[PDB]
Amino acid sequence: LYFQSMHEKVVNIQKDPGESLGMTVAGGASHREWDLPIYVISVEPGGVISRDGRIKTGDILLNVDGVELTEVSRSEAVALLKRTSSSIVLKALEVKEGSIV
Amino acid sequence: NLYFQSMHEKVVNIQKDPGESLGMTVAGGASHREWDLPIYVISVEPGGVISRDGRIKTGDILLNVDGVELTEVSRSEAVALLKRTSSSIVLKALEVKEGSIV
Ligand code: NA
Repeated sequence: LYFQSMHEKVVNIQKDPGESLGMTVAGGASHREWDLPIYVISVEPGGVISRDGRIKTGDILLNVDGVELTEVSRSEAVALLKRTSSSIVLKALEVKEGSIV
Repeated sequence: NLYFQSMHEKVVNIQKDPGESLGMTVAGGASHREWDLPIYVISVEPGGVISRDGRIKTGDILLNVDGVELTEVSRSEAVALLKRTSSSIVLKALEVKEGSIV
């Protein structure tokens, strides 16, 4: 039996403008062999993302402020995440379960 | 000021008992909307084969098992390759070493 469970979240975060999100992201479509997701690879303890609690290391970022991240470059995705703003809407994916091997 | 990232491949030859599992859990190998999730390591069982070996980590994307490129086979075939009864398994994985802080 193959199990897998997905939870796609809409995460509304209010912050100070010029406050960073406090997470580290990697992935995207920059390289020849891959169109990878944008992964959250670290979260800074006590930062915006950390205090919010909904997005954690291992989650995938799907959409930032209405823009689906498949439609823009990794550079542009980072640009969207870095936009000066006091609120940001992120859609993220949390994957659970899997096949034990 | 810099928003650099880096990812690196690694080849891991593991010797094990034919009766023992790898001691990890894999997910992905399926699409979500317009996203194709690669097969990756979602969990590692403390003290199992993969844990004791120490080279493959949670989050590693699995590229190739025993010569078979996983993008070229079904998800279930990927899982079957990993579960093969054998005393040695060769894995090629892709690890994100560095990302962009936002
Ligand atoms: Na690409």
